[PDB]
Amino acid sequence: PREIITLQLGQCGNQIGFEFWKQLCAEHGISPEAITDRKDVFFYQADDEHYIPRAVLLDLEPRVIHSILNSPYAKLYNPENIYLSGNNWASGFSQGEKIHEDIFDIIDREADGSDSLEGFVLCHSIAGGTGSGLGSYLLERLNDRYPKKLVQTYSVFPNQSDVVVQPYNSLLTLKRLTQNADCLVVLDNTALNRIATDRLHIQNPSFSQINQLVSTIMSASTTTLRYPGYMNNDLIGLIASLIPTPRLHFLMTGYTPLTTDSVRKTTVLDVMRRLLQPKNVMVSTGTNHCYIAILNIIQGEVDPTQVHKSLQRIRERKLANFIPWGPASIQVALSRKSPYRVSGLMMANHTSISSLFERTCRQYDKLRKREAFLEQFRKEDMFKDNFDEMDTSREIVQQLIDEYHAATR
Ligand SMILES: Nc1nc2c(ncn2[C@@H]2O[C@H](COP(=O)(O)OP(=O)(O)OP(=O)(O)O)[C@@H](O)[C@H]2O)c(=O)[nH]1
Ligand SMILES: [Mg+2]
Repeated sequence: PREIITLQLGQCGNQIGFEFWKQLCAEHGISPEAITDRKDVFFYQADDEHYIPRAVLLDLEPRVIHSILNSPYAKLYNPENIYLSGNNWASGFSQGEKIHEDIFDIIDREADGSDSLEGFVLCHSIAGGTGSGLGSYLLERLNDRYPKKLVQTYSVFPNQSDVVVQPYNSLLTLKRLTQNADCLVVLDNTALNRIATDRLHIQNPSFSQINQLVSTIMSASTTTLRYPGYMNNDLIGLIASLIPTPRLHFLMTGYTPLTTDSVRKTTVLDVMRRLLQPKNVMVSTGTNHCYIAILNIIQGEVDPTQVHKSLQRIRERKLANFIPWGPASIQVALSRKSPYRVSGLMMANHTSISSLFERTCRQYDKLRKREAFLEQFRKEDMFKDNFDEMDTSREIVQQLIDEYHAATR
């Protein structure tokens, strides 16, 4: 009975968000407006026996939000939750301070509506301006206006440019994602593509097509909260299981049934089996590294006897290389689906996730060791360098994540 409020920022933020609410709606049998599962967690009971999502659509430009509003779901969202006011993280981190008040009026209100709020989900992108700039700002404010309230995020990492400063905004955000966020579901645009392109066969994969994937995961990873059971009914119940120590709290995901249309047999076996095949992992990396915990959420019929049998085959084929300094264990979670074949979702805190952070700095340093485009960011309270404060921090994240693969740990 724990509520979750969702903050959607920037195009990226608000587009994976649109899809997100399109997906959950389908499941809970809600129409683009209104109507045993737990809807409360993500929805609110309208003053007309109808439904509306606990979502805050924030953007610094009208284009994207009006597409949603001039769409089939315009009637779903809570009108007073839609806010509209730069390209730079500085410009984004900026206006937030400017829009602060106007924003929390919507944030604190939904914050009231909830009786037992757990925390916040922030959909957004790391590159870009608003998502990172405004988003980093919120992540700092949220960490004060609500100190106990947990914070998770679905952060979209850029593909592999055409922004020029992605490596800037990105570092400046990864910081606020390291210390001002409890859980960090990492969505790698590169990885999303490969799939869309490969395991789907689309030469020029669009964002709609790409976001269709993200919705699936954004959707699956929250099934145990919406079709609740005895164990795993708190968001903190999931994250806790995936985060032994702080900082190290960046996860990577993956889904099994991705294509086709018949097979001879598809059991939970080849479902857990594939979730470890990196080809299905939505992140890009390039011995040593190992998982720090693994979760698998299977939907539909399963009979927990078969599951023990699947783990064993893994233990002997050594398919999963876990940490050396502790209990190598993967958690399964047999969740339901909505009343409308198997299906599996993996969420892991794996070491090589440091790879993306590394891939970002090298780009940063390079662009930094030339004082590149520093003219636009230094255009508002960047009369020195918070930049350095961030790099160092991010380096810490790469330091512990690697140090995490050492038996010493
Ligand atoms: N998966 C996914 N990635 C996206 C989507 N839209 C943008 N991105 C990525 O996210 C970044 C773009 O953020 P937008 O550019 O979407 O948002 P911020 O709002 O950029 O920009 P400004 O408001 O102009 O400051 C780039 O790294 C894009 O590759 C989307 O719908 N889905
Ligand atoms: Mg934008």
